[PDB]
Formats: sequence, structure tokens, C-alpha cells
Amino acid sequence: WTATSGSCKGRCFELQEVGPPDCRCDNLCKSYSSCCHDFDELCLKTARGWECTKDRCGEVRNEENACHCSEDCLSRGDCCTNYQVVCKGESHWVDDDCEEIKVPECPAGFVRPPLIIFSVDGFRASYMKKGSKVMPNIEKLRSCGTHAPYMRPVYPTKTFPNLYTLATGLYPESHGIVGNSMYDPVFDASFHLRGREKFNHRWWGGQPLWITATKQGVRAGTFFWSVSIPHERRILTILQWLSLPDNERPSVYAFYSEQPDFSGHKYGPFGPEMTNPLREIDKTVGQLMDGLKQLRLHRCVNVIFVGDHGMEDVTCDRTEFLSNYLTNVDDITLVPGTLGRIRAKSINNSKYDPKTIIAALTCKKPDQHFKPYMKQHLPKRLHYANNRRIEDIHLLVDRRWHVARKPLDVYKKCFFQGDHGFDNKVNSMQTVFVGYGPTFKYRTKVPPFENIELYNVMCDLLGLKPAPNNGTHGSLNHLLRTNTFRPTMPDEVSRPNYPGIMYLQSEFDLGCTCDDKVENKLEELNKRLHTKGSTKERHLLYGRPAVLYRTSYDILYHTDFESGYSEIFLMPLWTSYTISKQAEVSSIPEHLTNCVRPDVRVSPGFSQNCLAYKNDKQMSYGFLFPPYLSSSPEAKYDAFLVTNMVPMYPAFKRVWAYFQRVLVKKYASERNGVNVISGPIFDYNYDGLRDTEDEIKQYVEGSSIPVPTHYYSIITSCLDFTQPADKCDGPLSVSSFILPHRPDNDESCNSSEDESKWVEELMKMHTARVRDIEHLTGLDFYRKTSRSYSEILTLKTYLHTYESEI
Ligand SMILES: *[C@@H]1O[C@H](CO)[C@@H](O[C@@H]2O[C@H](CO)[C@@H](O[C@@H]3O[C@H](CO[C@H]4O[C@H](CO)[C@@H](O)[C@H](O[C@H]5O[C@H](CO)[C@@H](O)[C@H](O)[C@@H]5O[C@H]5O[C@H](CO)[C@@H](O)[C@H](O)[C@@H]5O)[C@@H]4O)[C@@H](O)[C@H](O[C@H]4O[C@H](CO)[C@@H](O)[C@H](O)[C@@H]4O)[C@@H]3O)[C@H](O)[C@H]2NC(C)=O)[C@H](O)[C@H]1NC(C)=O
Ligand SMILES: CC(=O)Nc1ccc(C#Cc2ccc(F)cc2)cn1
Ligand SMILES: [Ca+2]
Ligand code: NA
Ligand code: NA
Ligand SMILES: [Zn+2]
Repeated sequence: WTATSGSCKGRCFELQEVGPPDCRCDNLCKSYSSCCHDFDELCLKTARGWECTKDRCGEVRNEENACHCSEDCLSRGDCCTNYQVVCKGESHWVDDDCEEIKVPECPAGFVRPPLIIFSVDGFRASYMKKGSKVMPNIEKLRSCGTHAPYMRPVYPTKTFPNLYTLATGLYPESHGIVGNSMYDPVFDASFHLRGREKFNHRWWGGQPLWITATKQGVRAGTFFWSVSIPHERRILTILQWLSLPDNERPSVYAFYSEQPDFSGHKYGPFGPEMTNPLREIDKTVGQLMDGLKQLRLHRCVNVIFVGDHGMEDVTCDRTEFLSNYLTNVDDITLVPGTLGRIRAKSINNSKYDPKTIIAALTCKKPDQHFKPYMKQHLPKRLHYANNRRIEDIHLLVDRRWHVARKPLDVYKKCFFQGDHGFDNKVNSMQTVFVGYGPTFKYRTKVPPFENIELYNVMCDLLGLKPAPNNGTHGSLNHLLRTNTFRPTMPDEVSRPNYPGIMYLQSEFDLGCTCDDKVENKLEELNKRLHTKGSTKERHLLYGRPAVLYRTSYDILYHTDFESGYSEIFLMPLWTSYTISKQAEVSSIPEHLTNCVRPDVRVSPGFSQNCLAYKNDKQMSYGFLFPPYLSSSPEAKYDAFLVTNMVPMYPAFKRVWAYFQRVLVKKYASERNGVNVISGPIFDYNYDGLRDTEDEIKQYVEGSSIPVPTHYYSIITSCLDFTQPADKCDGPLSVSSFILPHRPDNDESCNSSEDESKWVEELMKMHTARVRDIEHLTGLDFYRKTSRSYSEILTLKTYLHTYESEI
């Protein structure tokens, strides 16, 4: 019940919402059916439109008008945004040359430059070039301020998961808005786009920017706007709030536009109908900047122009139906469209079986436009698993397609030509970023970055301490003229041991054998230097990775590679090696095929053993430093040490062997040498974070050798590829991946072909940021370079996407 019988007199768009059943006058009351009776009359005036004309100049104040052109409107803070232009001979902000804003130029009583976030729904990155003719205010913000060629959204590339990521710095799996439709089995409640359930606070996790601000005593404008409040009124409300007295005035504001997403759904991203919504957005930006200039705030306010996601071409006739694959279609609930999520229709039917649902959906038709995944097998870069609201079965849908349960769902539920929600690496889903103001750089282009990074920067812009989030604070310092945050390297928690020769061969009973007794002060002086770290500067280019947790591990040096060997996990945490452009690939000699050699630096009790692999019929083994890339026949023996061995399913060895035999050398040829760091990952609870040993769910049968869920590599080279990787004077270039360690290659529909047709395609799909590998391993990489730490943080958040150029 709301006793809507109170009044909005002097309360229009009041900043704190008043508790039921007193009636509300805040920018969200319309959404809750709870506004006072006079809200429309008082708060949504429209008389006379939004622009001053010649004849209203100096008019007698008439309180009915939407905005005012009377002489007092500046002191009252409610002129039309073009007031000074029409009635005082002033120029529009877009007509003025840009002039660097070196310092904030603020009216008295402003303690800090305000931040205004102008968020646009569906604003695809290429609109900045393609619509440039019809967006002069936006093109000025972009060319005068700081801009990226595009900004990567999070998955799924839907509206609320992305806007709430902007507000919290968290992945959707952590903030909890994981789609535009959700079931929470703990609440036993559902969230939908239409409805009042979506307003319940318990859907919304983390701490959004407005709550961070408020807790730290910075006032905030209310971010959410009811759909029927027109854009001109949203802008005028923000400008009026900007005229409040110092003690009441917010420092942070948001504007939001439903366009161009609205029209994009109907007409497609580049439909001829799309020119007008882009014109109209630009004109709204023009109103804001003219209003700020009127208030003398246009060289004081930081303005962010930011999208939530792009828009792709999608039509009714590109729909795949689960009824064309499954017979039990009525025993499932599908969340449909640009991604799929599948669960059982009833918790009381124990015949529904996820494993056979997946198998019925896997590589079933030659041109199949979706791929089913258990959520924990999705590419780790999506970070889309660790939330009870995400269903175990997921369908990644090819761009341009939908998935639906039954054809009837599509014509009885064509109507649309655009949609979004696809994989966040897809070029059509990329969106925009522009920062303009005293704290942003002048005329600067920065590389593309992910939207999870903005919350930190918005906190920096406001002098706030960010709540814990998924951004890497300092990675976007290069966007800012000042207020940068000066990160420091995490402290190493565990220091390594440097073991020497301590064990005789006969102490090992590992059931390993090698044909190596086919056995000189010239070459034994050398073996010794190699085991002391004499070639370490060649293979360890950026320092040893730091171990950020408590553990026991050994550095092991070799001619061709260096490793950090875990006495707890019985395998390396990392193995580092450099392949120059000139390197040669050799084979594994026939007599060495099954060779495994005890490492006399590491005790039997902390080594793997060969008998465990012999007795584990499902599990085989691979090596981290590959024998194919040994620098000489004698160095090759080092590659067969039991301390370089890791457990691998046979199906996985197919991938790993191709990467190591063919692709490392291809990359070294293309990139003028590479440094590779590879290693195992254990993430059995799929939370994106390194497992402790007591979380391991699978071991090599009858042993304490844990089986990894993934294997990573980080491949680093010189950004200026005229310089060799091992002799690089400036910025680095990196690509990385996190390959799932699976017992089948069901993910790859072409796997029965030659590895040259499918392996690299798999690796690309599992591309990753160094930062993702850091979370998964508790390691910190690049600790010793000649680069600034901020630059290294930007490199660690880089993602190599393999899309073509936008
Ligand atoms: C990305 O960035 C985020 C934020 O830093 C990281 O997420 C954090 O991870 C840590 C480590 O796991 C979590 O710590 C654990 O927290 C609980 C306390 O839980 C409450 O307090 C915090 C702090 O205010 C809240 O933010 C929590 O909010 C979660 O739950 C509510 C629902 O209750 C929901 O509204 C939120 O959306 C959010 O859900 C997500 O997180 C939970 C787990 O917390 C997860 O189940 C869910 O799927 C969602 O993803 C919450 O109200 C504490 O009890 C734990 O202690 C236990 O473990 C120790 C081990 O030391 C045991 O000894 C002990 O007995 C306990 O059992 C943890 O400390 C932290 O909550 C979490 N924060 C958020 C906001 O998610 C991610 O890890 C980052 N991702 C990557 C890849 O880096
Ligand atoms: C009817 C309807 O949907 N209204 C609506 C929806 C969303 C928003 C937002 C937002 C936002 C989040 C994070 C930001 F950093 C900036 C803006 C405002 N109004
Ligand atoms: Ca984990
Ligand atoms: Na052997
Ligand atoms: Na085996
Ligand atoms: Zn949309």
C-alpha cells in the first residue's frame, strides 16, 4: 500500500527515497507505482518543450514551463540548456575549439571535480567511426578526451549484467546478475525483466559505486531512471542537482539511454533507421555539455561516455531448435536466445540426465550453430561458472544465431533484426569508452580494455577506496592525467629451495626406466654450470614468478629450461624456457620414447612414479618443457626428468604434443623468438582461484599425484619484433591460454582430423589474460623487467582475441 495522498511540492527527484507508505518523488517512484498524486504535474512538466526561442528571452517566469528562459533561470538552476546560446549570444559547446583542460576550473565550494557517467545501451564500438557524421558532440568528446577503439563487455553481453559490472567492478558470477532471466534455488525465487522481483536487493551483490561513494561520505545522484522519464528531463534533473548547495550537491551522477539498443533490436545494428537514434543521442550529449557550460562546469566535470554492449544481426530464420536434437524436450526448461541455459523442468524427476542431454547436443549436425558445455568447461576467460544461478548446462551460441526449445516458442512467444548476449570476444558485441575532463588525458588514444576495470578508475576519479573487485587497480592509470593509484607488487610468501645433488639413483624405486647409461672435464665443467643457473638469463627473462601462498618448492635449473617444482603437488608450478627464431625442432629418438629419469636433486618421497601411470589405465603423462625443443642431444636427457613430468589424458596429449612440436616453433618464427612459461592449473570448484590440495577431486590412481583441470602457457616476446625475445629493450607482447585438461576432445567437432585442422582453433577459444592465470595459480609474473609497473599491469590484463580488426 502507498498512501499517494502526500505531495511532491518542493521534493521533485529528491535524493533519498522515503519509506512506504509515504508517497515518493524520487526518479524511480514511477517504476514502483508509488509516486505522490502530483508527481506528473510538478515533476514532469513539458509545457513549451525543451529549447529557448528568441521570443522567450527575458520572459516572465511561468512555473508551468518545462524549462525557463526568464532572467532568473541561472540563479534558479533551471534554464533550458540552450538558454545562453539563444538569449545571450553564446556559442554551443560543440562549436568551441577544444582546449586542453590542464587543471580543474571549478566554481567556489566545489571540493572535487564531479563525475558524470553517460551510459548508452547497445552502443556498438564501430558506431564511433560509422556514425561519426551524425554525432558531432560525441566525436568532440572522443577526439578531445581519452578514448579506446573499443571496450570489452563481460559475458553474457546483456544489459543488466554489463551495467552492474560497470557499477561494481565484478564479474556477473560474483555480483549475481548472471542473465536477464534467473532462478535462484536458495531463495526459490525468479528474476525477470518485467516485474517487481528484479527490485529486490538480494539479487544485487557486491558494492556498487553509489554505495561506495555514500559510505565514504561522497554524495551520489540516483543512477536509475524510470522508462517514461524523457531524456531531456533526465539531463535537466542532473543539471538542477548540480546547482544544489555544497553540503547537499552530489559528486557522482549517471544518465542512461535505452537507445540505440531499442531501435537496434528492430532494425539491426546498421539498419537505415539507426541514423536517427544516433542523432538523438548526440543531441542529448549536446544538451548536457551546453548545460555544464552555462553552469561554468564544462572544464570542471569528468564525463564518461560508456556503452554496456554492441548489437549483432540476428533474425528469426537463424534459430536452432532443441526439438531437432532431443526427444525428451518437455522435461527441460530452457533460458533461450543468444546463449542457452538448461535445467530440469522438475526437481522430483530423477530420470532427467545432464550427461545424455549434453551428448545429444554435441556435434550432431554438420553446420551446428551452438556448442553445449558443462559450465565448468566453458573458456576460463568468460568467468561464467561460480554462481548457483548459472545452470550446469550451457549453450554457447554462434554470433548471428538464436537457440530455442521448439519452433512454437519463436512464432508464438519476423519480430526482430538485432540482438546481443554472445561471447564477449565477438567484434559486434564490443562497445565504447570515452573519458573527457580535467582528470582524463588530452587527445589520447588508449588500447581496448575490459569494462570490469572501470569501477577502480571511477573510485580514483572521486577519491574513493574501491571495494574488493575484479579490476586490476593500476592497469588503467594510463587513462589519467592525475589521481593515479600507485600500485606495488605483492610480497612473495614462499621462498624457494635451491637443491643440489642429494640422492643416489639406486634410492629411487619409481618403476621408471631410461636407456641413458650410454655414458671429460670439457663437458662436465659445463653440466655443472647449467645445473647452477648459468643459462638462467636466457630462459628466465622477467624474473622468477613469485609464489603468493605458503608452500614448499624448489628451483631447478637446466641447460634449456628452469622450473619451480612443488614438493606438495609433485610437479612444477611453472616451467620457463626461451625458443629463439633460429631454434630447431628435433624428434624424440626411438630408444627414448618411454624414458623417465629420477632427479637426484629431489627426494623419492617428493617425486612422481611411473608405476602409478602404468596402473592408471585412463591417465598417461606429458612434459612441460618439450623434448622436441632440446638444444642438443645431451640436453634432451634433462627433458625426461621425472620432475618435468605431468599427468595428461591421452586425448589431451594429442593437443599438447601438437602445441609443443609444431606451434611453439611457429610462434618463435613469427615473433622473433618467444619465452614460454607453462604449468598446471587446479580449479575443481570452478571459482577461478587456485585450489588448495584438499580441494583436489582426482589423483592418478593409487598415488598422491593430483590431476590438473587445466594447463596454461604464457608466451612473451618483444613488441618490436625486430628485436629478439631474449634481447628486448622496450615493451613486451604476450599471448596466453588456459586449455582444459579433458579426457575426450568432444569440444572439438573436427578432432578426428589432423591436429593442424583443429588444435590451434581450440587454443584460440581458450585464450586468456596473464591475470587469469595468476588467480588460478597464486603466482605473480613479470617481477623483473625494465618496464613501469603500471605498464606491466596493462600487459597482464591483455587478452589476445583472434578476432579480425574492428
Ligand atoms: C572477483 O572479485 C571478487 C570480490 O573480491 C572475488 O570474490 C570474493 O572471493 C572471496 C574469496 O572466496 C570471498 O570470500 C568469502 O566470503 C564469505 C563472506 O561472504 C559474504 O560477505 C562478503 C563481504 O561483504 C560479500 O560480498 C558476499 O557476497 C556473496 O554472497 C551473496 C549471497 O550471500 C551475494 O549477494 C553476492 O553476489 C556474493 O555471491 C558470490 O560469492 C559467494 C561466496 O562468498 C559465492 O557463493 C557465489 O557464487 C557468488 O559468486 C557474502 O555476503 C566468507 O564466509 C568466506 O569464508 C569461508 O572460507 C574460509 C577459507 O579461508 C573458511 O575457512 C571459512 O570457514 C568460510 O567457510 C570467504 O572469505 C568473497 O565473499 C567474494 N566476494 C564477492 C563479492 O563475491 C572473486 O574471487 C574474484 N574472482 C576472481 C576470478 O578473481
Ligand atoms: C527502466 C530502466 O531500465 N532504467 C534504467 C536502467 C539502467 C540504468 C542504469 C545504469 C548505470 C549503471 C552503472 C553505471 F556506471 C552507469 C549507469 C538506469 N535506468
Ligand atoms: Ca578453485
Ligand atoms: Na621407461
Ligand atoms: Na596410463
Ligand atoms: Zn538489447
